[PDB]
Amino acid sequence: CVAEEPIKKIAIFGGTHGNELTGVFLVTHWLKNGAEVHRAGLEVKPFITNPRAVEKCTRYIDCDLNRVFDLENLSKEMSEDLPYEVRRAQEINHLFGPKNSDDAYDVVFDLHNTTSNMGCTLILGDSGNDFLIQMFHYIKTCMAPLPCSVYLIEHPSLKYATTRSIAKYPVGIEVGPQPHGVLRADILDQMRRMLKHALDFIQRFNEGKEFPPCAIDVYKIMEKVDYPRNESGDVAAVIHPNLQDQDWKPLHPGDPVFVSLDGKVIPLGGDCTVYPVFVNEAAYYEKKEAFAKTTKLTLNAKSIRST
Amino acid sequence: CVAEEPIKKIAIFGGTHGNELTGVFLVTHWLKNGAEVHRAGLEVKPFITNPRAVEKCTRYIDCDLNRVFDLENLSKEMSEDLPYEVRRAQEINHLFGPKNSDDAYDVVFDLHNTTSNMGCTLILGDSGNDFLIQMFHYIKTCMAPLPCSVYLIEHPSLKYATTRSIAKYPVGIEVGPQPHGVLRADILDQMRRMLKHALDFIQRFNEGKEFPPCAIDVYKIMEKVDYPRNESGDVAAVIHPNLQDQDWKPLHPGDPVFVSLDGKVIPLGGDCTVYPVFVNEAAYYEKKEAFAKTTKLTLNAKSIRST
Ligand SMILES: [Zn+2]
Ligand SMILES: [Zn+2]
Repeated sequence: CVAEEPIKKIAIFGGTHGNELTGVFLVTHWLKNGAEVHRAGLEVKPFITNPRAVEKCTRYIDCDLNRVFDLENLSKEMSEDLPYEVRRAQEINHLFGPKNSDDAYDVVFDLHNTTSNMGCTLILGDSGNDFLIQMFHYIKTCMAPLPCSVYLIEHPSLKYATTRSIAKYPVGIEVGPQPHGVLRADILDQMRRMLKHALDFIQRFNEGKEFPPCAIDVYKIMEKVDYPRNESGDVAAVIHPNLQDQDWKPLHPGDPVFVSLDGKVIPLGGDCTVYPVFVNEAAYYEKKEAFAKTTKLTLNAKSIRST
Repeated sequence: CVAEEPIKKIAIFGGTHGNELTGVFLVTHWLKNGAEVHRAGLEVKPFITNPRAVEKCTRYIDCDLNRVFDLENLSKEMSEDLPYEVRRAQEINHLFGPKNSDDAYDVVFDLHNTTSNMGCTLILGDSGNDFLIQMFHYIKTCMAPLPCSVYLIEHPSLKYATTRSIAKYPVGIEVGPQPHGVLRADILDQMRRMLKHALDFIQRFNEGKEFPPCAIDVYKIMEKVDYPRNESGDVAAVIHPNLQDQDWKPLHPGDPVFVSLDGKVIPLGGDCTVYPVFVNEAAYYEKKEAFAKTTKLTLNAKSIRST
C-alpha cells in the first residue's frame, strides 16, 4: 500500500491555448461562481493561463505557452526578442510554483480541446505514479459507459516543458472533437463531469478513503507521423477518410492512412499494430504531426491511503 | 425563354478566408494541375484571393476580405494607412472586374468552409437570376439524393461587399462542417463534386443545351440571432445540444436554442417556424451571429439557353 500526503492546493487552468474555449468558458464561470469546484478541505483556484491569447481567440501570441515551462525558460532573463509566453510562464510559475519546490501546487488540471475525435482524454506523465493511476481509474469508472481514454507520455521532451508540469501531480484534461473558437454544449458537459469526479476523488482521498489496487489501460506515444509533403513543403496528401475520426482504433500496416487528390492511398507501413491519436488536429499541421502512433499497455497501481 | 451570351471567363477563388483550407488546397492544386477544371471553350482561372492570410493560416490580416468590395473601399486612394485586404480587394477588382463593368468576369466561384453542420451549400444573391437558379437546379439534380442546399442572401447590405460580387454571376460554394485549419477528405470530395457539376452546367449551356423551366427550394435569410451576453459582453449561454448540428431543420417558438452553464434553457421565441443556418460558426461569434433564422421558399426559373 502506497502511503501518501494529503492534497491541499489545486489549480484548474483554462485558456493555456487561447482558442480552446471550453476551459476558458468554465474557468471564467468558476471565477465568478466557484460552488461547482468547491470541495471541503481543498483550496481550489481556477485561473486563465493565457488571457492575452484568449482576448485574441488565438492559440498563442509569440509561441506555445505549453512548451516553455522547462527550467531554462523559467530561469531565463528577459530580452527584447524573447517570446511573450516565456515571460507569462514565469508569471504563472511565480503564482502556482515554483516548479520543483515544496511550495508548488499539489495538483494542476490543465484543460484543453482538440479538433481530433478523441472523446474524453486524461494525460498521464508518470507510469509509476500510483496516486494518478488511481485518480484516472476513479474518473473512468464514474464516466462509464462514456469512454475516458488515457494518453501516457514517457519521453521527457514532450512533458517537461508543459504548463501542468509546475504541479507535484500534473493532470492534462483533453476533450474533442471541437473546432477551435467554438463552444459545444456536449463537450462542456463532458469536461465538467471529468473535473467533478477528479475533485471528488481528491476529497475522498483526503478524508482517508483507502483505495484498493487497480489497473488501467493507457496508450503510450511512440512517434509522430507527418503528412507527406511536396518539394515546397506544403501538404501533398490528407488523412484518409477511413482514419479520419478514428482516434484510438487499432491500425494495421496495410490500413490506409493518407489519400492524395488523385486518389493514391498511402498505408500505415511498418510491422506492428498502432493506436493513432490526435488524428488531424488543427494546431499540429505546423508541428509536422498528421497523428501520433501509440502502443497500448496496462498499468497497475498499489492500494493508496492518505497519511 | 431567357437567352444569354456564352460564358467565357470563369474564376475559382480559394483562400478568401485564409484558414478555410478546402478552397486553398484545391486552388493551390489546380494552379499547378488544371485538368480537373478544364472545360472545352471555357477560360477557367483558379486564384488565391488572400495569400497573406493563407500563409498565416488565419481568417484575415487587417480586415475581412469578404467585406471590402463595396465601391467606397474599392475606389479608396492608395496610401500607407490602407488595410492589407483593402489593397488586395483593389488588385482583385482590377484583375477580375472592375465590379459593374461589362469587362468583369462572367462567373466567380468563391470557395468557403464552415464549422456549422451545413453540408453542401450554394449561396444565391438574386432570386430573379434565371441562369443561377438553373445552374443550382442542375447541381442539385446531379448530386441527388445527396444534400445540396441553397441559401438565398438577397438584401444589398448583405451582398454588396463580398469578394464574389465582382462577377456578373457570383456563386458562393460553402461546405461544412470542418474545423478551420483542418483538411478533411470527405469535405474535399463534396466541394470537388459541386464544382464539377457547376462547370459541366456552364459547358452544356455554352454547347446549346436548352434548359426547360425549373424550380428550387431556397432558404432566405430573415435575421441573425446573437448569443445572450453578460453585462461585460461575454457569451452568457451556448447553443443548446438539441439545436447544435441541426442546421436546416425546422425550429418552432418553444424549441430550445441556448443553454447556460447554470442550466437555464432559452427557447426560440417569436411566432413562427424558422430554419436555422450557420449554427455555431466559429467566425460568427464576433459578428454576433449564433445562427441565422431563415424562411423556406420556392423559386422558379424561366427556360434558358445560350444565344
Ligand atoms: Zn490545447
Ligand atoms: Zn469563409
